[PDB]
Amino acid sequence: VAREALVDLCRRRHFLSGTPQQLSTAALLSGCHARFGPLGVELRKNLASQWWSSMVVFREQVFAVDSLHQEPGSSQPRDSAFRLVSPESIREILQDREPSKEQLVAFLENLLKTSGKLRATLLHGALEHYVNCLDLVNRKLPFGLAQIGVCFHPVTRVGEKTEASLVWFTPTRTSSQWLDFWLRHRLLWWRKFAMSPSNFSSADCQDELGRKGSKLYYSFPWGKEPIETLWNLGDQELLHTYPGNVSTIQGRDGRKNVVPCVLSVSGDVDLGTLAYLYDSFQLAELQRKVLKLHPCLAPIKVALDVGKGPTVELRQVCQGLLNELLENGISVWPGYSETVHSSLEQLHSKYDEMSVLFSVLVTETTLENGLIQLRSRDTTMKEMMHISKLRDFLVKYLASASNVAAAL
Amino acid sequence: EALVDLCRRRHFLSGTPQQLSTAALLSGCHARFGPLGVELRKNLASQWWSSMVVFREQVFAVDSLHQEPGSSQPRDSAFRLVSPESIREILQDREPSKEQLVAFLENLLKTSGKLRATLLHGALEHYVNCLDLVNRKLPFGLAQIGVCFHPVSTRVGEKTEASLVWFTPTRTSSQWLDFWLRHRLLWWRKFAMSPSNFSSADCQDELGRKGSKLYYSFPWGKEPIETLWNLGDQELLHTYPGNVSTIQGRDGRKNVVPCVLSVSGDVDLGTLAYLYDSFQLAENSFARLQRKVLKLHPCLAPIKVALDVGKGPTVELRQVCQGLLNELLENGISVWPGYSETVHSSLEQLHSKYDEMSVLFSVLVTETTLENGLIQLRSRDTTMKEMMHISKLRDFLVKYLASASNVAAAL
Amino acid sequence: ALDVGKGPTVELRQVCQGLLNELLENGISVWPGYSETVHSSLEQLHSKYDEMSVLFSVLVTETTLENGLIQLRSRDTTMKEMMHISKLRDFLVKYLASASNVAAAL
Amino acid sequence: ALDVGKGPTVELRQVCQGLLNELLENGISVWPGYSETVHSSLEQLHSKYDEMSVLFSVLVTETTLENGLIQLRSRDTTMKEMMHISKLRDFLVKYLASASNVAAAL
DNA sequence: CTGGTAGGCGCCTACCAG
DNA sequence: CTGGTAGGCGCCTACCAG
DNA sequence: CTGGTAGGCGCCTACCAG
DNA sequence: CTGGTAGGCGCCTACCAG
Ligand code: NA
Ligand code: NA
Repeated sequence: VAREALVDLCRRRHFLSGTPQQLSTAALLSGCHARFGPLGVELRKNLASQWWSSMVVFREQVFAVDSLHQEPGSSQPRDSAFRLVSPESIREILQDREPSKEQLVAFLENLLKTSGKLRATLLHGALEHYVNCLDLVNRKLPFGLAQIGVCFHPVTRVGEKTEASLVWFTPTRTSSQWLDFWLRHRLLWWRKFAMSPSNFSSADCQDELGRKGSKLYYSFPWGKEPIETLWNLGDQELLHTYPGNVSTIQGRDGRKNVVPCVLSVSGDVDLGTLAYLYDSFQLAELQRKVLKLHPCLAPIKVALDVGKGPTVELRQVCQGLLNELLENGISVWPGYSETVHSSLEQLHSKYDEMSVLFSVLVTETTLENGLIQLRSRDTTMKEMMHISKLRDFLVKYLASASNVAAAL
Repeated sequence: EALVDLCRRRHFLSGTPQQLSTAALLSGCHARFGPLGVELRKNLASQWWSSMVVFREQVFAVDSLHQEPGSSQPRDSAFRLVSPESIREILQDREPSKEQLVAFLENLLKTSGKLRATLLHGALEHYVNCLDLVNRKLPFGLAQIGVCFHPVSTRVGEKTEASLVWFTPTRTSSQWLDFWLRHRLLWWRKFAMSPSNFSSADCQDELGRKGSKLYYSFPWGKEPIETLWNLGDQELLHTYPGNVSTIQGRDGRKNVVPCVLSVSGDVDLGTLAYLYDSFQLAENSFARLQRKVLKLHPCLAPIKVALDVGKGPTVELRQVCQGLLNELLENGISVWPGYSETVHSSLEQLHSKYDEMSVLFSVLVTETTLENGLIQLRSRDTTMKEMMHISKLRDFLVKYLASASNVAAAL
Repeated sequence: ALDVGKGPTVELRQVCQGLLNELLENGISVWPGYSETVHSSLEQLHSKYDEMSVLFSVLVTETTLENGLIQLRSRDTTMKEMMHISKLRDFLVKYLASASNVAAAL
Repeated sequence: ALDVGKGPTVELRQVCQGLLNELLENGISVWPGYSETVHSSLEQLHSKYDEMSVLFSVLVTETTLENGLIQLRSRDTTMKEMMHISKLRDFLVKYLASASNVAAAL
């Protein structure tokens, strides 16, 4: 009942996309379809932008890495990674010449041995770029490699999920404290944008080899779902990536040459986007459906609309106002450009369901004294302010909101 | 080539020397870019999204999977996605026959999914959902930046594609295609040192559909970096078979089935183009001497400022750099923390490194800075040094990047 | 501003006339410093043009008669640069077109 | 002079507005006749521009929205010509430059 | 305050002959 | 086809209701 | 393993050369 | 100007007995 209204709202306002069968909980968690619509892409884009800011830009010695979605194939038993086969190579044996029974078995056997596979994590990409980045940092430990990309997980169907990975290379001497540092840092990052930060929790975990780690969860209406995993992998994966002389992969821990310990920090950006959508849905006031996404994450910051007055002159004021806001990094919904006229009540409900932070109305009064009508999403309050002050207000509001979360 | 050697030394590119050849870089069979190359491509994708989505009317974002539904097209060369468990279910469960093996390969060629080659179908499948968003008002567009997969003469290569699928009535289809062609070519040239190396040429497909391709003049010859097509309405009807009323748009007051325009650019090859375009053999002083310097456009240069310390108390100097680094980062200015490096470098060694890394400005904090607040500022393009108060550095950089972003908008 | 350096003054000033004519035909104001016959040092000449707000100073020398390279000096940066005399017109029209569009945004 | 013909006035005025901005940025004086709301026949409109000594009259029509062709009328010869709208800027700049170079030879 | 509406008059579409 | 008016069409103000 | 000094280690500033 | 360097003295490492 309540969970059905949110997905219906996100589908109506184009946060999500797909048929009703693809909008179920199990279908959204699998990731077997393009889950997000235009608003959902921009929200995830703002979520990935905030991740990159707090994990790369303002972090010391964290660098970017690019890796292919494909990894070299091998014959490890039960790898489950989908293999990449050329359709011409299959047609090159069924149409070129008449094959034999023994030749067909060798073709399927060579497929499991040589064909590439889709990546499941971004860990291997960072391990393969470790040596190249080691020269960049002058072999000074610690440092990290970060990347945001789509990974592939088996579900007969294939699922795609956007992973935000940070692979931290640290000495074993301080490996436990860096793992604890990132754990507290990642959990504060999820909670600073949340209306109910208590729904984001953490729990320790171990793998088969007893390596200690921790996972982050969000409390969905059906239960907790893991959104981020942190692992203390040690130095096992790094030695297998570079077999041979360890001197080529040894880092400098102050004055000691040590093979570094690898920390894997992997977060689900797609599932986190759904988490904030559930976190933002609240019924307030007479009840109203309003999504209160954090101002740094809300895809649309301001909406421009016209009221009573000369339509040509009013749209010219909106066009110039839209350009000034876009030139200052403020996303604008050009409601004035829509040919379908809407009432203020219908307009306020649409923008509240689209998580639009502020609604602006340009009227004939604006053409006389320059005053526009400003409506807040969170407080429903209307107020009159001069159009020349709108840019500074929105810029300072977004700057203030981004800095309140930093102190938390 | 001295540039590929330079880009590998400064971590614009990555890979062994065998995969750093021309044919290997064009195939895209390996992760080509290093940390600086990723940031350059990221700034190129940001500038693309700004001039193609943000400041364009009725252009919206679209997300699509890397997989497309499989079918039995004979001319389809896209790599297929096969479950490895289904392969072991026929080679290990029971002893198969020849008829069972052929039926397995035939069923996979008809049902197994395939990796996408373009972003066109992803926008076509989201056309109806976005048509309701615009209240059926034509024209509008769907844009997406993602990695596509291309077969290589078997190995498979990956290339980042910046796609814009424009839905417009056929009445104005030819003029919208000409509009985007001029807009894309001006976008490439505004960041280029030699804009004449970016050219355009008309082309046609198998069915005679008119289009245009953009090229960059690499040292070995022109290479296509962007393709524009006037596809008509063929792909849109095959995507939505049935009643055309569900896909009809509003051309002013007339309900018509829109014409599809595809604008796809190669982001990976475009970064290689700007790396070749930025390399020049300038001279810091002809009469005491050439220098290898990459003059990437300020909007594209991955590192805007570099911070280093000079003579003076190292503790106090690094505290000033840390506070200065935070102020620049908080204002969207990328900073290279050269002061945090433990290896000491001379100014000449430091100037050549920052020039090869295309760092726009080099700042040196010295004992003088602790006395009167003056830092040393060096320009990448002119190699000139200047004393400037540290309180004015942020304003100078944000206005320099603002000016640079405004001449390119006027060109 | 156009001036001559070391070399035969007759042939160097003839090159300056053709260069001045090409610049005037493209709307570029030129100070014919080469036509002045009084003795002047480079320090006095640079101080004169910098105080007259001359954007660029060009010097035609015996090198220009051999390979076509002239000496270009910037007012703002005092930086000297060697460029071919045939490319001077393109450099000036692009620099002046850029400055008008830098201030057009502000 | 810029004017609109048969077709959606709103769409045609947007094309004329963008064409006027490109011509003004290249030093070409434009008469924005498209901004007038009162109807005037082509005969009445051409007689006004001839009396105003307007060198060329341009007409943006529905055909311009389809293939980009505009109608160009010369003042001296009263001849109509169809040319692509992207070539109007290059044509006017060279025509004005040619007239100035022919008069310089007199 | 806000939306639904009726109607005068100028702007604009598109008739409709050559 | 093309271009001139005839005439349809939508903007804007004012009144009203809830 | 713990802690208090003994002793090494690196910062800082004058020279010197190119 | 700038880089290479030598050395006095306080900061810091890590000796080395309990
Ligand atoms: Na009509
Ligand atoms: Na010690």
